[PDB]
Amino acid sequence: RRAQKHRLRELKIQVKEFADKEEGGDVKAVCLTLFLLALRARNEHRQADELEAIMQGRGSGLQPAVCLAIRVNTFLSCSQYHKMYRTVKAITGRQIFQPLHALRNAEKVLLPGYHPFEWQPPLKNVSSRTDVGIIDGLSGLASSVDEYPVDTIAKRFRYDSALVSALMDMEEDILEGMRSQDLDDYLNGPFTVVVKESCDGMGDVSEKPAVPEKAVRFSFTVMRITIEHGSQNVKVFEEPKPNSELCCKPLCLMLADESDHETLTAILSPLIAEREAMKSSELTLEMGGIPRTFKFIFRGTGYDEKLVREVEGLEASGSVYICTLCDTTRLEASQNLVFHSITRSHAENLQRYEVWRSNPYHESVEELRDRVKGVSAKPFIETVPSIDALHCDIGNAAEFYKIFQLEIGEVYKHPNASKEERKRWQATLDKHLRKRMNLKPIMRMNGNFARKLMTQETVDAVCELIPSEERHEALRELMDLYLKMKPVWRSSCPAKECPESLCQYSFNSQRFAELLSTKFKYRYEGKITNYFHKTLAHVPEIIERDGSIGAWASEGNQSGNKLFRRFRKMNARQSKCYEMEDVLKHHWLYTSKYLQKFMNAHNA
Amino acid sequence: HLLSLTRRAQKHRLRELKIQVKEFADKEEGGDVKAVCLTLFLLALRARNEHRQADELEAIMQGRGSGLQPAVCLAIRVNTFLSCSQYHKMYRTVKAITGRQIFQPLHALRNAEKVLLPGYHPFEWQPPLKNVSSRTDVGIIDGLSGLASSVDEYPVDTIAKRFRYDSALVSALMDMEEDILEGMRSQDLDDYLNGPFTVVVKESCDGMGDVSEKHGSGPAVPEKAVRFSFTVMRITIEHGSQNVKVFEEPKPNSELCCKPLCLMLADESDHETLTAILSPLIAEREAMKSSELTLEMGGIPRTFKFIFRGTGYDEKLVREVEGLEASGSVYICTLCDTTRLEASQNLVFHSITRSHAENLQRYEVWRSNPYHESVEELRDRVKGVSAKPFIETVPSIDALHCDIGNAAEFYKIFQLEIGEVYKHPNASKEERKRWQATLDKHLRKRMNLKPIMRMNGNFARKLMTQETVDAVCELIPSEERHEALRELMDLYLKMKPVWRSSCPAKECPESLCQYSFNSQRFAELLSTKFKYRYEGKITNYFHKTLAHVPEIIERDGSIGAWASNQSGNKLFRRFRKMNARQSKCYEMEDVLKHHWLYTSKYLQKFMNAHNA
Ligand SMILES: [Ca+2]
Ligand SMILES: [Ca+2]
Ligand SMILES: [Ca+2]
Ligand SMILES: [Zn+2]
Ligand SMILES: [Zn+2]
Repeated sequence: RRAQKHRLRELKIQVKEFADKEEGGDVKAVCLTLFLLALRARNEHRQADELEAIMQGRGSGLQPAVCLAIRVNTFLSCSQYHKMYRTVKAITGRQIFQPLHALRNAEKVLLPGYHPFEWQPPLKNVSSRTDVGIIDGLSGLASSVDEYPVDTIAKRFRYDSALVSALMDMEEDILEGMRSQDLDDYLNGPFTVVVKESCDGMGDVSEKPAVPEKAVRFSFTVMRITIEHGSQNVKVFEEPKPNSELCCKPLCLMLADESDHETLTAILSPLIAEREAMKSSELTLEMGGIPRTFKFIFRGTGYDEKLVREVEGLEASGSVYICTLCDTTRLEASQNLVFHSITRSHAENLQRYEVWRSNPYHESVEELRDRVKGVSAKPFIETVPSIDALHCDIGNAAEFYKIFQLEIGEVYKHPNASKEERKRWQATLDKHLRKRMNLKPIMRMNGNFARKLMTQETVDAVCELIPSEERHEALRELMDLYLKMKPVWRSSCPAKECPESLCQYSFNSQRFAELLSTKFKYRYEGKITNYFHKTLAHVPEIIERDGSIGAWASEGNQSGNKLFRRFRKMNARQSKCYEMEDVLKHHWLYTSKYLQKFMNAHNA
Repeated sequence: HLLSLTRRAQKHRLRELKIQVKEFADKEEGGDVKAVCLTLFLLALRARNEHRQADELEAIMQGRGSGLQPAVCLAIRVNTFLSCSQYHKMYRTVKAITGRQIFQPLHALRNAEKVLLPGYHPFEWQPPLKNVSSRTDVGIIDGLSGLASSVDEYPVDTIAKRFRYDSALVSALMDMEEDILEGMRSQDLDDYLNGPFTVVVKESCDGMGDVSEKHGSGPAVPEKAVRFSFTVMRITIEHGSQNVKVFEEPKPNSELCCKPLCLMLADESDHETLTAILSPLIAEREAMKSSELTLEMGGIPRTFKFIFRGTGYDEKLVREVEGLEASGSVYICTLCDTTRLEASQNLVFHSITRSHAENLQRYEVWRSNPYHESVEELRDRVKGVSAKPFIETVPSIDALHCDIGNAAEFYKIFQLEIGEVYKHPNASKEERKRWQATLDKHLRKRMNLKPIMRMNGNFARKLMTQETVDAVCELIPSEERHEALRELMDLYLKMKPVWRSSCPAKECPESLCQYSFNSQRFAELLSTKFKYRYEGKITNYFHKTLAHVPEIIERDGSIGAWASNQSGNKLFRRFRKMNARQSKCYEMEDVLKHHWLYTSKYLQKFMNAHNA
């Protein structure tokens, strides 16, 4: 101590006077900087980084929101976190992870049912309380033996108290958006939220077999928050990647089929009641001090073709009537390929069901169905007509994979070989393509199978299998017209990212239509599949209507399905009446934005 | 301030002070700039009397601060079933938020893993260990031991991975280093001492039931797997004259201390592939019975000898691996030559007269047929040996089968005496169902217990109480029956705690003696007052309980310490599903590496150091 100072005291007084004579007498700063530069020089920056942290005076422990970010974004249990916490605290003495109770006390801020809020005018048929979280999803549907039997389980939040917490976990993101867009921070204009709604059945959830059980989630997302300052509208907040895995928030879930129509209406009726309530109101709610006012715009878009065909009240997908957007039969599509419009709203379908029920013109079913254009049920969900982006691409992939298997067998020379040539054609196709591209033969086509197979190189491989020569022209021209056509709907913002193909798309599409109708009319002379109608005829109207096609798709809901199985398999109380509380709660906590701001700390 | 400046800027500022301190460092100390910078900066902080930063920086430069030495975070990763990438998520998040590298990165964690697996330490064998390779660093080798998968050969579709026996034995000896040093400190020997230590090692192989991960669709297939494992049970040493116990393993039939040696996805009853994969391990175990290990734990060379005991085989598998008849044999006990008739007759006096050498001799007698007898006189010439024995086993019992056999005799004794069948010897089966139904309703009405068909542990324990026989005894008249059943129940509760002791030399030495007395009294009363229970049927459990208990107690020293339900299958599924690769050839490598690394004593020390 004193003696070891006395060993090197000559340097001590030397460096001391050196620090007084030039650096003034700030001995501590120049000596610590000397130790930093002398310890970094031997490449041991770990000690220097922690020593800079201990001189800066930063705490060793963690805030409970960081601990909750760790416990949710890593899928630990609530019993293994206790293991990690107790032995970290025991080994390094000072605690770094918080205990479980201060974690759950910091959980209740981020769920629905914590904040005060009020509507103006108050909502009809909706309760006025502010502090309800997870309710039973059956909505008091009575289960006595005298009535209709039910056995499903469902949980949900309210709709308004979900939107309140979903707005106040992104308070920082709209405040920084107002700062970066040259607006005054103390503003309380009528903000408009744009909410994209999505619902998709995700069956085969069960774990054991011979009894498959299914499930249905109903979810939403925020997509654009916009204030009207002065005389213009500005995008205060915009979504980075809309159809992402972790930016759609769960709102209701149930264990039922997508086709059990009575149960599905019994659960999704109160949510549509609340949604139709909050379309003529203003939510006043504090956003950093002063209260602000929100007004919502709902677009229900993230439905696949079967769900959008069922709840909007149409005939099923194998109909004579194909388009959910227009009213033309499939025998009318193959003649006029691209000149259609969009004329299937929701209220039009509701009055057409009223026409079907009343039968006011006194005519039989064969012309009444033609008069109402195949509407034969009461539609009960307000949805906008659109096309998807995922299932469209997978459908086009399987369709010209089938045309590859057709063109191997040379049907243009002689038709109608029986169903024994075709299995050989399939075998030679996937054997050849596995030989060249190493693509394993898969029954259920995915999107990655599309991303590999939709390639000019594989076209050249099947060209090396198909005998003739002009078929290479009639196949390669088709494939590069399709590859030119794809990124106008695959893109998330094709108004600015690919504004070349988007302007050349009409010419590029009608040329494709002509090449399908001339050199391929041995398949498309009568029938045509649904997705070649949507991709060809409508998308230069959906672009000018909305913008993207890829942003308004169910890829988030389709990507979230593993989180159901994982959360249920590792984090649940195993009682089937609490078991859907916990899956919903964890899937709420996962896709918060206040927690993903911590797991991107290293990016900052 | 000078604090907030860039390191290039700070370099340009104090370049001359750096020149002066480095020139003093090589004009006085000879260029040890870090130590003199430590002294000057530490004293420049210490002069302001802020000792807290001095203690914290001392703990840093020692390394005892908030550091988490990589074995600790390896223990965290492997004992809470984290993956690899999710650990990387946790590490980069806590490092970016806190600023200091508190969790260690991946590659340092892998380098701290390689020390604990086999294939790190050098060693040698003082006799050079015939038919065993002499290299020191083989890890996981293919468990089939170079079999023939050729199509012209025998068909084989199993997957096996294993370590070598001597390599895994070296690693399991080197993993318990500090525990053996603290062992000889606690008995007050030197902390440096050459050998030889005698290492008593338990041997065990048993099945694992199912492992199928078939999500749903349809029941894909069974897929039964089985492992081969061992346990460093105790370690002794002598100092000239007297042995002394430097290590004793406290929880013997645990799950944390059963180190895996071989894993195969083969059925237990498939005999050929089982003995195919087990034969190299038996070759190495017969190799190391006559050698010496040189091992360099405390900086000095020490010598190790070994003793192997195979007590960890279940009773269905000791009758297969030693060559007895499988299940329906008249020869029931796996220690003596007693037929089922004499085991029904001579209840108490028996002695253990089976081994491995005379079993091999009896198999050769069955093969050679040296007396030209018929098949039946051959069968009672060799006392049940039909197959060729190939694993030296030392079989034993465990307490659950003992008191389950006692309860399954006592339940039928109660049903028989409750209806006075000793005077009415010819009953019909529905009358036995009637007696059973009266006993079931009366026991649920008096003791409030739901009876059941299959007999398990807690039901067999709580049925054998004094209040149970004194509650059922009022349903039978003729109080001679009451006092006789009272005497028999008192005899049973006297005979209970000897195999409920785990060390009966220290628990109950009074009841350890006169076990022959109470056992002969049990036989004399069960054949004297109950001279109607002889239906020619006696289980093997009741025989081993009544006859072969004191020979086992003098043999090993315990009863339920050298034996063995569902504890491994959950661990196998947890390691195969969460943290493993695919491809069926790396999959077994990863599950064997994790099942080795989970069961160390080093990592368990760091894990349950919270309640020290
Ligand atoms: Ca679907
Ligand atoms: Ca789906
Ligand atoms: Ca077993
Ligand atoms: Zn249309
Ligand atoms: Zn016996």
